[PDB]
Amino acid sequence: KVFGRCELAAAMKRHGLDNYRGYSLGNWVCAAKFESNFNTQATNRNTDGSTDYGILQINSRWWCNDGRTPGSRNLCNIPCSALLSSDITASVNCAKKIVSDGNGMNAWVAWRNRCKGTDVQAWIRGCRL
Repeated sequence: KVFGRCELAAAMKRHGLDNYRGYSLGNWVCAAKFESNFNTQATNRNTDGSTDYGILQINSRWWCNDGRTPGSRNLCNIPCSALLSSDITASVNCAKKIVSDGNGMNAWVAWRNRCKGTDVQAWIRGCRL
């Protein structure tokens, strides 16, 4: 499913992401925009053989099991395919563990390079939250 900007903002808010670990809602919407262009079905293969999955492009080397990333940990305890669902619950629950890991949202390259330090509030402007 390809989410609308405000539609995703509302879903993320409902799942407890607004201000989780100190990151305002605008940060999560910005990260999703640049990681997957709001598409739950996005996948991207990395040079190391791992693959990024879903709305928040969660990596198979540490977070989920895709059966083809040799020697990977499955820290969120879920198959990577679960992250491509139209229901963002699994992606949200796993993202919460990722962001608590120590590097915060810097774990997401697109957030660090395109969202960090920008006016993230613009991503939720106009939405009925």
